[PDB]
Amino acid sequence: MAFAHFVLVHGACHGAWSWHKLKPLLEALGHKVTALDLAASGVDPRQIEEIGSFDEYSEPLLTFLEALPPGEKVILVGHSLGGMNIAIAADKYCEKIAAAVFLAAFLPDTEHCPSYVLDKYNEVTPAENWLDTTFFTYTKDGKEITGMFFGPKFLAHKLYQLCGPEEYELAKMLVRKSSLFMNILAKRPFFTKEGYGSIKKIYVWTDQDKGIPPEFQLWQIENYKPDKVYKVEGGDHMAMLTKTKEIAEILQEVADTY
Ligand code: PRO
Repeated sequence: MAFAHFVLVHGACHGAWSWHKLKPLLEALGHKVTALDLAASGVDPRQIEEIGSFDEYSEPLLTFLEALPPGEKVILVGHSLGGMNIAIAADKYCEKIAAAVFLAAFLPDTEHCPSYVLDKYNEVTPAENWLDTTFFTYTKDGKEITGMFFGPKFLAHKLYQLCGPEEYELAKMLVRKSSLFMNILAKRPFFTKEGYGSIKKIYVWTDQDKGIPPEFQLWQIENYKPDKVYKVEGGDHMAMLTKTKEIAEILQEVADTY
């Protein structure tokens, strides 16, 4: 077995706490694991209204990677919206990335604008699917930004539907306001082929994700073919909680390969 340094990156409205089952298992196998709160997430002291762009939302990840000592590489693991953050990170620090794992995540490309897969996602996602999610607007650095805050039924039905009530309760207690920064992402420079396009990419898709359905995950793969693909059967959106052991086995193979 090869020793790797995994950096686990949560998705919208969530935090490092999402990784609380997987991180100890990876460490027991002997790896180094970092689980970050993105800006205004988890117990990060900022609120979403102070965040003016996806790059600021990603600041803890970029800051962590800037402090990596020379020669150290990491394996990024991003879940859901976290796939966007690891694109931003790879484009500034690709020399520090052994590989990027996309766990039922958004997988942007270099050909179209960074918000491309988020645009496609919204065109194929019925608006009814958001249930009691609350949407809101704020202004930052002169820009109007639309945020969202997952509600209890959305969480129950779309993200946690295969989780026990003890994990679901943690979500009701801990989810915070977030944003996709979609109009900010529309005016952003594309992801570069030299940076983000260079790093090796693994996609792990889930067969019961009712937040990002498998057909959309598969479309993303077709749109931007990654170096390796894995399938986790029986994983809901929160597959690091319902299929923890499966994912750890996959990440061991990745670390053994890259
Ligand atoms: O990042 C996440 O977890 C959210 C869930 C639905 C769409 N993306």
